[PDB]
Amino acid sequence: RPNVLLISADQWRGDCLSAVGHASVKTPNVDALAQDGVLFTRHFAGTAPASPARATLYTGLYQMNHRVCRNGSPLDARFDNLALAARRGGYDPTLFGYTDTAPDPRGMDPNDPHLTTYEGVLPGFSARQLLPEHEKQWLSWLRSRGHPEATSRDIHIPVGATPGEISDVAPAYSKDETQTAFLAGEFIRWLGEQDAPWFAHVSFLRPHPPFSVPEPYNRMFTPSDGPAFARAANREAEQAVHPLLAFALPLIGKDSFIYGGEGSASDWTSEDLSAIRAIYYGMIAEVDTQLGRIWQALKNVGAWDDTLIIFTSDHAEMMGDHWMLGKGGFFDGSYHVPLVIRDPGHPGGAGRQVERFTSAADIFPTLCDRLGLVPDNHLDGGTLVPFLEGGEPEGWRDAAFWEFDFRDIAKGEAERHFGLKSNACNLAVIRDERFKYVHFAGLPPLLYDLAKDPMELTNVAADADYAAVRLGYAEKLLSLRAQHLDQTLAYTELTEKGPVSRRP
Amino acid sequence: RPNVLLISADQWRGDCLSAVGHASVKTPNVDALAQDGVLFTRHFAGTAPASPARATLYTGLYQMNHRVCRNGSPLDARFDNLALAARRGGYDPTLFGYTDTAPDPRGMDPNDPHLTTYEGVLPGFSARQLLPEHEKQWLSWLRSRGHPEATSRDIHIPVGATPGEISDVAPAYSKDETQTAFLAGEFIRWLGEQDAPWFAHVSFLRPHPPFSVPEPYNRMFTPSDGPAFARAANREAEQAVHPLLAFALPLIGKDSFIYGGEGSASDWTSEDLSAIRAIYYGMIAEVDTQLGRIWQALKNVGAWDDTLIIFTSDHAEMMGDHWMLGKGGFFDGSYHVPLVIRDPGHPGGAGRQVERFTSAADIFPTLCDRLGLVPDNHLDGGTLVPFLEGGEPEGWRDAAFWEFDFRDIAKGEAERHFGLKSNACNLAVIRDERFKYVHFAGLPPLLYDLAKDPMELTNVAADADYAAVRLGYAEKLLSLRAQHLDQTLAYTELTEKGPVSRRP
Ligand SMILES: [Cl-]
Ligand SMILES: [Cl-]
Ligand SMILES: [Mg+2]
Ligand SMILES: [Mg+2]
Repeated sequence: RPNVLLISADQWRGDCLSAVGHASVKTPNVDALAQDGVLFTRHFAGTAPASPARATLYTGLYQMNHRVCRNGSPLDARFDNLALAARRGGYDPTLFGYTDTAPDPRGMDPNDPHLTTYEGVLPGFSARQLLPEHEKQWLSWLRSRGHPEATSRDIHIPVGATPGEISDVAPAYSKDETQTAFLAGEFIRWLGEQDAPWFAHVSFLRPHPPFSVPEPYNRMFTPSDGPAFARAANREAEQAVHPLLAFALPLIGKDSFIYGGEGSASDWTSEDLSAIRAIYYGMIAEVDTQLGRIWQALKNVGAWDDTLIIFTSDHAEMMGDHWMLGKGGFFDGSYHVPLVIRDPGHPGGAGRQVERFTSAADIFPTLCDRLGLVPDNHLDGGTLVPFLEGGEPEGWRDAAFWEFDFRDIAKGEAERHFGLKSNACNLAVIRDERFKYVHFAGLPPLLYDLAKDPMELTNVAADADYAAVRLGYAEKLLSLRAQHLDQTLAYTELTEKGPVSRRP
Repeated sequence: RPNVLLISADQWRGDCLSAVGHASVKTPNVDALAQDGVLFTRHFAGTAPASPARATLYTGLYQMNHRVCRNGSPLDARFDNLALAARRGGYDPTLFGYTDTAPDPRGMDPNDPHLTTYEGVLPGFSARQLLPEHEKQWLSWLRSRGHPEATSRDIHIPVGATPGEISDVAPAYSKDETQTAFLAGEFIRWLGEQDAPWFAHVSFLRPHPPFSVPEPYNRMFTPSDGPAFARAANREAEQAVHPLLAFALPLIGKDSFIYGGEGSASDWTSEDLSAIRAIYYGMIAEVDTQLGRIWQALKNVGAWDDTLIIFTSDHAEMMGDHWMLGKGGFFDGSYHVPLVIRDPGHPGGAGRQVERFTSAADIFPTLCDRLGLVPDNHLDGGTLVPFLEGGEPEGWRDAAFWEFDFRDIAKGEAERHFGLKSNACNLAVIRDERFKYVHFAGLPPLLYDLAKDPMELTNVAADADYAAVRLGYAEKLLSLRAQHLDQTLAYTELTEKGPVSRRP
């Protein structure tokens, strides 16, 4: 019955929405969706980076169940997902962009090109417009628009600017020529062809790096603007808190954030990071405008009040916090993501803001509930429908839970550095309103008193006065571990009258 | 190349072997196997009751991975096991007795009789002689031996004795007519037909209850004999230690231990339990005799020095300890099991006794190593081959690990009583030489100082002086949970050159 529109925009911070009180950041179209919908203020990714993070999103599972530890980790073919379930509800789930699903290699022919990347399409989606890392479909679209220069990703370098340098200058393409504008247009054309209830997933790359954007967004924000950075006085002191920080922070490269970047991101100053943030803030504004354009096209076709809109991000961005750029680790900056759900079918909950901890694992259970679908296996998340109704679900979680795995199957760098097996190269986070407890399978734990230290700069795990707090969170995490074991078959019992099952 | 003989005898205590220094118990044939083999002194079941315990044994997985929680919990069809692997090594794995495998109901026709019981056969085994709970095959064999009275399981009631009463009188059948004597004979006939390397699993019911045995075993031991019972002064003080004990202990029924038993086992006195133990000790002797008959049969055909023998039990028996009878819970009595491996291929370890912690989860990895087989998925156990070689494996575990789940899918009794969801009706045990830490997903934890309290009667979890010990074991258990997550696909990374994998 309703149309479903799942919109994701990569690497977008949960605190970077004007609707949540950001000083600098301007998100009017997200705000507009939240005015008529439910905004989730404590929404966390299941994990990081893109492939592990998206496996939570699409399967409704914690990394302890989906087992997608890194970009390139296969996702078991046994797992149900929102695309496959959508089809059991009579929809044809359609993709615009990417899912970053490494397929299950088992049984697949060794010569199959699908075995060579993590940039595969999630089973169940029908691809209308694909757009991988190579962006060849966008480049060819630019060529058809009068850009014979659009022959490579080099087109991302701002006009006249030095390759690999932070620049406020706009690239050769316009604001109506970004990958965002391209994908939105492709969605809008497809939307025009619809004559029945539709299911679409639009996956925008931006505000994910390279950090370059056309006019006006490039200069829309001043480097001096923006909130304080949640960081230690210096990089050395920051890294001294935990072995993982000492290992990971020096390895962050410039190439990952600026097109043509060379060397360590450690060579960028507080000023350089502030300049990057100004561009990032503009990039968020560019995606927001495109969302407005999507809202209008929905109204124009008369879909607006028949469409369940879910806007979110896979994982977020550190953006200078803790002298870091990118995703991964255990800090809030990398995991706290936006979530705005506009359900015209539940007007009761319109205008509301939810302060209960929510997970990316909750999206698939929400869709199942709302669309009257039954998942084919255990799910880790819970339905958000009671929050959309304007109420609160019974037995809801009281802390955010997420995981991060830093194993290296291909090169074994982290394993050699730490002197650990690949199965001990991980952490689990339990985070509520007062504390953050990080447990590492093979490194020391971390405990942050968010009341005293909201910036997470003081590890109090070894302080004797926090010993009982540390023990409490360790045992809470132990119950979470035990409760989230796979219940796919464990909720069934074979009796004399045949199988008997329980509903979660 | 070698023959494989996996022998299991249900509900046999690890301390009940004369080779380990038991005062009363007489196990000469197990001792004889151990004299020429490796005996494992700290061997623990992966879990209990029979179906959960056997899933660890056959799949080399901890319950956190196989998810077989209760008798009736399905075992996922995706899992590899010692019988499927044996076929990949050119063997025809043959079964005598039972595996207690509830099949994966998915895709199976709802009218299939296999969906009505947990007493299914493990995939990969070819059944030579089946013997389920109904024992109809043994009853018909008795009829053919001149027992027209053998028309029902009533034949287990001792001659003249009152049904449901502890009796040291022998039943109508002889020592050469037990289920043990029947199955051993069937194995011996099959053994004679072998002309190539063979793979057999002989699964004996005894010393599992009803506690009745023919002459001489019935009176071979005096109730007054036997070691001290590891129990509190009374049942009430026992049950007061933990909510699970207060729930479970009153529910133990007489029918589960004596044929025709009625009412609670709480109505049995210290004397009654000592009488039951005397019969149990005799039942162990009856099984040991049949092992000697098997060892002779192997010598007679010339297989003895070409056969890898693995003798063990699925789980143990409480046998009066903690005022309990049967299996389940968290006490040692229910999980410490025998393990004797005779490998003629490794004479370098013969006569040896191993004191490191071993698991039922280690059997399948051991067979894979020894027989040059590769498992099709992640395994939780480790190869015991380095111990058979006469050495020690590098990076072996410092503590025994086991789990127990008490959910009730069919009736929901435990769930209602405790006010817990089915996913929270479980515990995990971490047990070393000095401490036992039992964490419950939804009940209070337990901490036993085995150095001061080897009988497990004093819970010190709440004592402020043990706070750091409690924290240490909680974080150690957290590390295990993270390391034992499914690595089937997580040890693979999809690269430009295709898949790249790591070996555990
Ligand atoms: Cl600032
Ligand atoms: Cl062979
Ligand atoms: Mg991403
Ligand atoms: Mg058993």
